[PDB]
Amino acid sequence: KKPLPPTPEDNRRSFQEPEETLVIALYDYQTNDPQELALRCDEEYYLLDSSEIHWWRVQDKNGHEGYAPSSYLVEKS
Repeated sequence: KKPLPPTPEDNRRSFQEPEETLVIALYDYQTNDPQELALRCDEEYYLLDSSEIHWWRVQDKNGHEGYAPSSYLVEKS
């Protein structure tokens, strides 16, 4: 139905992470589905359910309800 697409190779270190539920996930994920707002690479993640080892869920603060995946995401702390 919908596997995981290819991703960029820029992962290196972390950044901050003192926030509460919000984090970062600096990754340029490509996505147009209005259910999962794509991802740029800035502090725009909130929940991020790790339940899925590839398709998480998140609710940014500006209703940017994206669903950051695991491959296009891996930059926090």
